[PDB]
Amino acid sequence: MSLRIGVIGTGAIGKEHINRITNKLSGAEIVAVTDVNQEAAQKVVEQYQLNATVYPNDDSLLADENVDAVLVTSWGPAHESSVLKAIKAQKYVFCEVPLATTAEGCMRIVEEEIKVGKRLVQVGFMRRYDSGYVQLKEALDNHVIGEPLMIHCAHRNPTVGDNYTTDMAVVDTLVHEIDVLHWLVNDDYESVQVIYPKKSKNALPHLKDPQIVVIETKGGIVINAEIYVNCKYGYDIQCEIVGEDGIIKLPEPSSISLRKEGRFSTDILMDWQRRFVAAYDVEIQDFIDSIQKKGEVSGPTAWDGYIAAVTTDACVKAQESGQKEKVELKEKPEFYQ
Amino acid sequence: MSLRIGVIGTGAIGKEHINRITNKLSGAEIVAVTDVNQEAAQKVVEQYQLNATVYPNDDSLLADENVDAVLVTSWGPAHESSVLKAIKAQKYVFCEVPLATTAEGCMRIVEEEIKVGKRLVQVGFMRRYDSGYVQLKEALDNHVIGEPLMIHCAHRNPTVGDNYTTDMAVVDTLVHEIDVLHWLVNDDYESVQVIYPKKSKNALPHLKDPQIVVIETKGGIVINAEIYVNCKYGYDIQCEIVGEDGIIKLPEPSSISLRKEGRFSTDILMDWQRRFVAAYDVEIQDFIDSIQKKGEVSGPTAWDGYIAAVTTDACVKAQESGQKEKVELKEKPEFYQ
Amino acid sequence: MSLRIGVIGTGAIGKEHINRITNKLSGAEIVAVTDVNQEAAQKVVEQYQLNATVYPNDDSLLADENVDAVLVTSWGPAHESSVLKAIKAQKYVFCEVPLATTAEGCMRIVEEEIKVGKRLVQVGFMRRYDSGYVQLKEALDNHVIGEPLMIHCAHRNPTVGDNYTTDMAVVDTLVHEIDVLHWLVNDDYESVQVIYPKKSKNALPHLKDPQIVVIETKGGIVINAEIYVNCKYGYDIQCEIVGEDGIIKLPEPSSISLRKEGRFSTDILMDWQRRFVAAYDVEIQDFIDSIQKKGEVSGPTAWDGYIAAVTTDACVKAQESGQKEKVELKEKPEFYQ
Amino acid sequence: MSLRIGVIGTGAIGKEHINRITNKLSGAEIVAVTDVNQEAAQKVVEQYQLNATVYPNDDSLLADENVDAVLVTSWGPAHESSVLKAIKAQKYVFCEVPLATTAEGCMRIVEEEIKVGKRLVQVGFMRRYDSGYVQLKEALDNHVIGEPLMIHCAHRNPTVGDNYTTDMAVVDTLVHEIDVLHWLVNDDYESVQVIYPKKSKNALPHLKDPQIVVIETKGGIVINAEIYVNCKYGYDIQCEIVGEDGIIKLPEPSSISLRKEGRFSTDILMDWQRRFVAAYDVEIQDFIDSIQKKGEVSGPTAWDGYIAAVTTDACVKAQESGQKEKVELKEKPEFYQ
Ligand SMILES: NC(=O)c1ccc[n+]([C@@H]2O[C@H](COP(=O)([O-])OP(=O)(O)OC[C@H]3O[C@@H](n4cnc5c(N)ncnc54)[C@H](O)[C@@H]3O)[C@@H](O)[C@H]2O)c1
Ligand SMILES: NC(=O)c1ccc[n+]([C@@H]2O[C@H](COP(=O)([O-])OP(=O)(O)OC[C@H]3O[C@@H](n4cnc5c(N)ncnc54)[C@H](O)[C@@H]3O)[C@@H](O)[C@H]2O)c1
Ligand SMILES: NC(=O)c1ccc[n+]([C@@H]2O[C@H](COP(=O)([O-])OP(=O)(O)OC[C@H]3O[C@@H](n4cnc5c(N)ncnc54)[C@H](O)[C@@H]3O)[C@@H](O)[C@H]2O)c1
Ligand SMILES: NC(=O)c1ccc[n+]([C@@H]2O[C@H](COP(=O)([O-])OP(=O)(O)OC[C@H]3O[C@@H](n4cnc5c(N)ncnc54)[C@H](O)[C@@H]3O)[C@@H](O)[C@H]2O)c1
Ligand SMILES: O[C@H]1[C@H](O)[C@@H](O)[C@H](O)[C@@H](O)[C@H]1O
Ligand SMILES: O[C@H]1[C@H](O)[C@@H](O)[C@H](O)[C@@H](O)[C@H]1O
Ligand SMILES: O[C@H]1[C@H](O)[C@@H](O)[C@H](O)[C@@H](O)[C@H]1O
Ligand SMILES: O[C@H]1[C@H](O)[C@@H](O)[C@H](O)[C@@H](O)[C@H]1O
Repeated sequence: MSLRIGVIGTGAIGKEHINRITNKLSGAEIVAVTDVNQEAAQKVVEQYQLNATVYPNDDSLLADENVDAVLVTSWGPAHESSVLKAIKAQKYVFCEVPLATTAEGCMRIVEEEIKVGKRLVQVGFMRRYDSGYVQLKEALDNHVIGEPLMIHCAHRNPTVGDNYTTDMAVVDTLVHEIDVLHWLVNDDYESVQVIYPKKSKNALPHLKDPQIVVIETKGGIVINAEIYVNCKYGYDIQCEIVGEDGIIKLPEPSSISLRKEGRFSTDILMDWQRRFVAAYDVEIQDFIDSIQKKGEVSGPTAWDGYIAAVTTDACVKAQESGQKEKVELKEKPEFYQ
Repeated sequence: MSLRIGVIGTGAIGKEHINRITNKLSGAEIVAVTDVNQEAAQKVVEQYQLNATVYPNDDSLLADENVDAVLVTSWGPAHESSVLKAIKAQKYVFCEVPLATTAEGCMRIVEEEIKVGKRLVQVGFMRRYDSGYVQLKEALDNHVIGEPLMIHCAHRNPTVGDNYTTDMAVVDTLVHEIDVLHWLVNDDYESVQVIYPKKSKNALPHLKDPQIVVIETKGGIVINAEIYVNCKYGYDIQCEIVGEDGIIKLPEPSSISLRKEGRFSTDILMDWQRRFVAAYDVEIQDFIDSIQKKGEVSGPTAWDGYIAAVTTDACVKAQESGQKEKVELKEKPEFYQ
Repeated sequence: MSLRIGVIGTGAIGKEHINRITNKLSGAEIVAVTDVNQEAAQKVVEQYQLNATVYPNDDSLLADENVDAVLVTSWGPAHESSVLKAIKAQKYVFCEVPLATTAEGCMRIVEEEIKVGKRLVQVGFMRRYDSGYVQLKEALDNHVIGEPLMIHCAHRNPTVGDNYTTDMAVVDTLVHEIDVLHWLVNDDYESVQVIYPKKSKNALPHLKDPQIVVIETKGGIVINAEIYVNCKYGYDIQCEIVGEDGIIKLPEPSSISLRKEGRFSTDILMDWQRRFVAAYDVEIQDFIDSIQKKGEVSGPTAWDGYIAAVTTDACVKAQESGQKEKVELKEKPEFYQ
Repeated sequence: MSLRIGVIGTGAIGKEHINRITNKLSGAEIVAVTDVNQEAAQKVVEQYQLNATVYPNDDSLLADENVDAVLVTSWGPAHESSVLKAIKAQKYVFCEVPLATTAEGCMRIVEEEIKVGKRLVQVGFMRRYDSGYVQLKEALDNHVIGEPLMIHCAHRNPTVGDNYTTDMAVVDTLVHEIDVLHWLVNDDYESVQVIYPKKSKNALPHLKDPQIVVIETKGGIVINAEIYVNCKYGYDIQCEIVGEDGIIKLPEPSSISLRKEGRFSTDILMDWQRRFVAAYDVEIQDFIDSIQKKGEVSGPTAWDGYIAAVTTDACVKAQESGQKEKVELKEKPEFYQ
């Protein structure tokens, strides 16, 4: 008896989730899609031979009682709207980042879920299902390196478009680190501070690139985090955690080594999409399985999406100030531990 | 409209395929299982909450017209029997290695499939779906290193049981290399030759371990291949292909690096099962998808299973002779290219 | 016709230079040693079978006209005294770090050398002769990665003594990075800023360990630099330079890899002395050779020692202030380019 | 009081030893050189500003009582002549490989040294002084991986000249492995067997390239050894030793890693000379030091040179026969352990 899923937002990553659920995972199907370009969410239904109803809007989709779960995977701001609706409609919502564009918007969503008595919100912070990050998590839980003291990490991308702006670096990009990092160390962030190095020749004039970002936590962990999205050479994610008695570090994507013309190479990816393909799969599948065999969602909480929003805000605030901004977090509700 | 699958042989790897098809892949279900220990193939139906009929034997299972595909995943010799039946019953057969224990048994199976006009036989040589081996394949197809000249490889295992015998090394074990190697280089084997090094202290008395194995091909490619199944340190697969202008080499399983107490370590697996978990998944899924969207199977042919059998035989013949045995292969039928 | 060398300061590193010059390098000998513990200098002359005169003090040694070059390898704050003397005595001075303990003390030494018309001062910043750092230098000079934008680096040590204090971290330790880094990028430092993470359990109570240190340059290069001297696992130097179009990174000390008990290890050094043994050798030898075939010294200038002093000061100033200190450098004298 | 050294054979490697002893090592000088092109030896004495006598022949040089040690660095088949002379002249001989071109020629040289009562012969098998091979040696001596069972290794070179012939592969080239390998495992060779793979496009027509070479020892260790001297990509030495409980493997030459245009490279050498530069240095220096402080030579014995000769012969015998040749070794003289 499979899980009936409605996708709100048949975009490019909305299309990747539809294709994975259709042709790759187990125990779910797409029965309902709405888009704001109604013709596109009608191109998608034909393209993946779906048996789905095309709604003009989220409301008429959440209306349908066929659907017990929605993928929210449209624009960055048109999320908070759709999520809040689906919480009251008593459906299961998987929400792609961001949870909502504003810190309070996340808070309004937390409050709703608290009422509704059980977890229906999973935030699409896929890094927690990547095997690399799980091994890291594993070791830290086992105290392998003892108490964590520093973290060094990088999020690098070959080039970006004309539509890519100085804040997107802390909003669209550094956001995943922001999630995965505190997940790992089990601490709350206590201050951000941006620092701009020399501007890159590959960066457009309207964009500040690269940029370091330093983050203290309550415990005393210090994290410097490089974001450079015009690095030209590849898409590359790096994370090294120094602890009291040792160091653990994230792996490279598996590659065949080559020996040719003087050099001993491995391979570096160019397409951000390709880097996490398998964590997407594991992540959705866990949404499904966690529902059919538990009656609630499992992954990153709606609260975790709030911490992202607060800290993303702290960042963009230090981006234009050059100062050491703060991260104030409202008390963690009992509903969450 | 899903694919209805009958598993003949609810063993330990029969159980892994059932669990993957049930809870991990898309577009198939298990409706029919038979085992020779009828109570075990009744423990399995309860354990994975299946909706399946428990048959006393293959015949009564192939009888059922619910099932259009069988997993043959029981004993090593009780394969040739079940496969040949399912070819005449006009079902789709996925067969775990070996195809059949004897070289002619593979030949009897080829002849049957040739009649039946289309490919219904996929042999479970999973290495072709491991991302490592695909990258290797990719590079060779692109002539990256030019013409292949030598191959060095190893199949190593921590320890083995009392039931593990000197021939199983070339039959159960070196068999995958034997498949994947000629797949890659696109050549037929022309001679084997075993060579025994000093016996290991970890090997039991009744077993010869390690052993090198040298294989020429028609083209002139030379392959030495180490098999050491009491290596004690881990399960480890290595393959390096030297060519005219360069060298390509298989990767290590992804690992987090650690720095602690003098050493800079990564991690090595202990459980042969864990090494290929993802190629199993991709492999089954491709059986399914290749059927529902093509009306035939895709992967390794029944012919490829024959080449395994001939060459496995050539080996065990050189195992007890100490001589340079030959590999004679009947002409490749037009039905196959 | 060999080079006649006087060692002022027959300490433990004074002794290593004496042993290398005696039994390892070419074209020089020790003919004169003074120490402040006069008995230790006589026991040294006997230990390495030298043909040398034991002076009571630097002055009587610089007096001797046998000697045309001195190694100053005495207790730290003793350097400025001895160097200034040897500049007026018109000898060649090789000075171990620091050049002098105070920024102006370096300035007094610069002014003296400017008068004396030729370079007689080489500062013992050996990192410039390590093959790793030379390869880095090479690449940057060839614009391989284009314009440098960031640098990440680490200086880690297993444990330290009771005599090791919170400033020694920026004075004895981070000092080599401070030299080698601006050498590489060809830029002057423009600001330091210390940041203290959680204190380590391996650090004594009187010591702040670890600590990050952030350094901007004039050009815009940003450098974070970790110093952790109770890291427990080994002695380890790391330096990664990110540029506009690529990344270059320093190597590990050569090691044999091992496969044993689950892990795939290389080796990490424990003794800070062992890490640079071969740069010391190359460095002294270049002092010698550069003299006998040029009539002046070659390596790091007395000026470069001044930049270390200014910047070392900037650091210890930001160490106790928690603020973003500045690095003001007097104009580079024409005598130096 | 330095060591007075006569070089017989002022060739290209004769010249490298002269330059190292003159300008790089400690406690020795060149006072006497002879060459068969007498004009080349006079031009050498001028080039390196030596204080040396130019003899017309070895005899008149060994005549001189100034010299107490000779480097024999002359054309290959010229060695046996000069060495035997210098043994009777009672001088110290450092002999570059080969010791002598024929197996009995080595035997004649062993017999002479046995009479003369002390070791004056050091064979120039430098691999024993390379830090890699020393680490390997170290581990094996400590039983890290337990009992050695197999060895895989490779000697690869970019391209060779027109003067490079199918036997030089086992004579000039595989000879160093032949020495270093039995040194390491502490065993005598018991059989060789050549095997030719597909001929390379980079190899000239008159040369068979690559070639495998399989060597059993008495103990049961099996060694396959690849020689490919037109591999085109670099000069590359690889050696992996598999043992009962683990695997140890030789390192790569230290390199800076680069990230650029899709790839994560290190560097591979092109010039065979550059690979061992530091083992040459350590090797000569140990000749010197071992003499001045022991009154005999230390390194590889004249016996070890004989084992190379026997085994080199065994190989070239299996090179043209395609058969499994044998290695018969006369009893090891008590003079040698
Ligand atoms: N977690 C990750 O690593 C990751 C990766 C990529 C994208 N994303 C996120 O996914 C979301 C979409 O990403 P994209 O790059 O595919 O964007 P996209 O432009 O392809 O998708 C937006 C689509 O949604 C539609 N739309 C907007 N508002 C809607 C609404 N209220 N109801 C129905 N349809 C609506 C638009 O017509 C458009 O087709 C973004 O929030 C982005 O941040 C996350
Ligand atoms: N491709 C691979 O890497 C790989 C890995 C593991 C196992 N295998 C293969 O899978 C097969 C089974 O492996 P296993 O280790 O799980 O063995 P197993 O002992 O667990 O499975 C055998 C089972 O089949 C049953 N059986 C025997 N003949 C039967 C028949 N004719 N009809 C129905 N049931 C029958 C037995 O009762 C038993 O339960 C073997 O051929 C083995 O070589 C392949
Ligand atoms: N650059 C490097 O790689 C490096 C490495 C290690 C040490 N050092 C530095 O080198 C210097 C010496 O180090 P060390 O470990 O040998 O010190 P040490 O304490 O072991 O020895 C110093 C010796 O010099 C003598 N001495 C002090 N002042 C003197 C003077 N004015 N005249 C004559 N003798 C005097 C002392 O009696 C003592 O015997 C220090 O500044 C140290 O920090 C540099
Ligand atoms: N072990 C190693 O790492 C290593 C490395 C390179 C070369 N080698 C070997 O060293 C030897 C010399 O190599 P090379 O490259 O210098 O050779 P080369 O051809 O460049 O020079 C040989 C020189 O010695 C002279 N000579 C020959 N016979 C003589 C004799 N009887 N008396 C005096 N002079 C004589 C020649 O005139 C010539 O000038 C060869 O056997 C070579 O294979 C060993
Ligand atoms: O949202 C994505 C992604 O998270 C990366 O930060 C960046 O490489 C992409 O260009 C961006 O659009
Ligand atoms: O069939 C398996 C496998 O293919 C391996 O060769 C070996 O490690 C196992 O023990 C064997 O039983
Ligand atoms: O450069 C070194 C290094 O920092 C060591 O950690 C310290 O013990 C030494 O005193 C110093 O000279
Ligand atoms: O040891 C070397 C090596 O094998 C080179 O490939 C060869 O050119 C030299 O002649 C030989 O001495």
